[PDB]
Amino acid sequence: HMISLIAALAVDRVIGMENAMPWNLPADLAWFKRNTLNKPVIMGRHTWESIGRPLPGRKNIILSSQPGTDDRVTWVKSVDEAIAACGDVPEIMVIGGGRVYEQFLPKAQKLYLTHIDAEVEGDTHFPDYEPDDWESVFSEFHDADAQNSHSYCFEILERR
Ligand SMILES: NC(=O)c1ccc[n+]([C@@H]2O[C@H](COP(=O)([O-])OP(=O)(O)OC[C@H]3O[C@@H](n4cnc5c(N)ncnc54)[C@H](OP(=O)(O)O)[C@@H]3O)[C@@H](O)[C@H]2O)c1
Ligand SMILES: Nc1nc(=O)c2nc(CNc3ccc(C(=O)N[C@@H](CCC(=O)O)C(=O)O)cc3)cnc2[nH]1
Repeated sequence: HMISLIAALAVDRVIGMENAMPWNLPADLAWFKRNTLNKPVIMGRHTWESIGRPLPGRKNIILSSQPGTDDRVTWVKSVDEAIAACGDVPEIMVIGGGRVYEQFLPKAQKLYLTHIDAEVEGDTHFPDYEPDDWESVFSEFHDADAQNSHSYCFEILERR
């Protein structure tokens, strides 16, 4: 049907550090929940470990080459099996991390991207996507506030 990627990117497309999120942005985690609730979410094993528990109200599908270690989620061994395990849904949400985003970007018709105005040390990056292939269909900028220590911009891109 449709595969979408959702991610939050700091400067230089940094998305992770030492298997952790290198910022605290509750408005963006709220945006993540709004856009993934009641959809299947595909993630790599490292990201499963960084989240630390099943995302409620979502079918959690974990890519790993090795046997599953938690029966509260669905474990799959390949990209194609991950997609199949989602069932017939209107939209599959791929939620990272870097290695999984790389594999699903060529398959994706939509990107939900938060651009965070934060300079951050990172060992993991969102894939380097060709801008000519993508049209911005939504953009919403927000200044920092008492709850969110960085300004940030919500964007949705659709593949041209
Ligand atoms: N800010 C964001 O938007 C965002 C989103 C997600 C994660 N992150 C950050 O990203 C970092 C983790 O990303 P990552 O790139 O290190 O790891 P990852 O992509 O989350 O997971 C990588 C692992 O998933 C499994 N995997 C991936 N593709 C597979 C395939 N085709 N077949 C079988 N197994 C497959 C392997 O597990 P085995 O080694 O078990 O085979 C691989 O080691 C963390 O720092 C996390 O905080 C940030
Ligand atoms: N836009 C975006 N921001 C992120 O922080 C993000 N993070 C991941 C991977 N990491 C995480 C880490 C924590 C939670 C999490 O705890 N979310 C809960 C709480 C929502 C909230 O705090 O508002 C959830 O129910 O979704 C989700 C993904 C994947 N895509 C993303 N996409």
